[PDB]
This record gives sequence, C-alpha cells and structure tokens, in this order.
Amino acid sequence: MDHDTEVIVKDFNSILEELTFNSRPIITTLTKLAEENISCAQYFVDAIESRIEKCMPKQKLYAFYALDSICKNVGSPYTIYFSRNLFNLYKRTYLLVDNTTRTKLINMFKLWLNPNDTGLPLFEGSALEKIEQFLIKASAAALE
Repeated sequence: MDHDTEVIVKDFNSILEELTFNSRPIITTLTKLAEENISCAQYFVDAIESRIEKCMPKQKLYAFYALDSICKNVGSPYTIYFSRNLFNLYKRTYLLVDNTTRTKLINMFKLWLNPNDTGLPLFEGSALEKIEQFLIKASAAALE
C-alpha cells in the first residue's frame, strides 16, 4: 500500500466513521469515491464489512445502505467482492439488531432481486437463496 493508496483509504475510513445515521451526502460521497478509485476496491470492501461487524445495531444498517448504493450505482467489482461474505454478513447482523431494523433489512433484500427494474439479481443467486431460507426460518419471509 503506497502513499496515494494509503491516503485515499484513510480518507474513506474517516468518512465512514461519521456514518452514525442515514446520511445521503455521505453515502453519495462514498459511492463517488468507490467509482473514482476502483483500484482501492478491496480496501473499501474490508472497511465497510469491518464497520458493520464492529458498530452498534442501528449503525450497522447505514453501513449496509452504503454497500447497497455502491452496488446499485457503481456495480462491478463491488457486487462480486460483497457476494463472497454477504450471507454471513447479513445473517450475523440480522441476529444482533432490533426488529424495526430487521424490516428495513428485509425490504433492502427484496430490491436486490430486481434492482432498477433490470430484471436481473444484484448479487450471486446463491447468496440470495441462502438469505431467503434464513428469513423463512426466522418467520420473516413467506414459505415459498
């Protein structure tokens, strides 16, 4: 991680640390940084997942909204990287947050099935199937 890379990554991390509520300007700014610095894609992904793992219940959702915005507006390679840990990330988060936050996690998932009316799933079909099965077992989605 050279100089320029370390500067950019450190800045992304500082901005992410201010995401304590549903901030549109911060989410859009992180989205623009992701689109303009694809070379640092992997560090941005690690930063977002670590944030989700370490912060309080409420704040876990907004970090997930940053992930959602980047994946819907920028697309690859972010959609591919996040697909790798999406199930474990979503499940562990769901099991550690309140029920109102859970309905918002559920609606976010629904739009992942048909984003921007494209008719094509946002993430790997497998991750999404596992999440749906988890939701059914948690009485959060209708059985078939």
